[PDB]
Amino acid sequence: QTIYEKLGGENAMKAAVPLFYKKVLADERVKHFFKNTDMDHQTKQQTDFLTMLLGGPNHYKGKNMTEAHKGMNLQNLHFDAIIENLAATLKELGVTDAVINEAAKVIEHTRKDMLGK
Ligand code: HEM
Repeated sequence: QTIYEKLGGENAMKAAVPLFYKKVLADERVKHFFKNTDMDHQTKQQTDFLTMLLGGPNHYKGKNMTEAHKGMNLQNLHFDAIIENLAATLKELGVTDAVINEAAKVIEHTRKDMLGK
């Protein structure tokens, strides 16, 4: 049983990523980072990336987390905002606190790869 299956699999991930961007794009701490970003592309990469990270099929062909955020000099508060919006998304979609916490614990290992790059 992977975290991806516990979340609801493909149809749940396809609903979660756009809801997560609706929340990120309303969040003052982070929305502006995406001003010049093709959000269709980004939704597809982030769907593939979280699907792979959370134990679903691995079709992620994008950049690593350092290259993805290179030049942005991201700060801790920006990563906390992302995790908070993803947790709020999964909660709103009906995922239990225990599964959200498992997912956040995997994603949290990426923090050192993207901050201050
Ligand atoms: C720390 C706060 C973060 C901010 C502000 C942020 C912002 C961004 C932005 C603006 C881009 C696209 C740059 C462009 O248009 O080329 C991007 C790329 C990406 N980000 Fe983040 N990100 C953050 C954290 C995360 C986290 C926690 C993850 C996954 C755990 C993630 C996964 C990705 C992925 C998969 C890409 C696509 C890379 C590709 O296109 O090859 N980011 N990020």
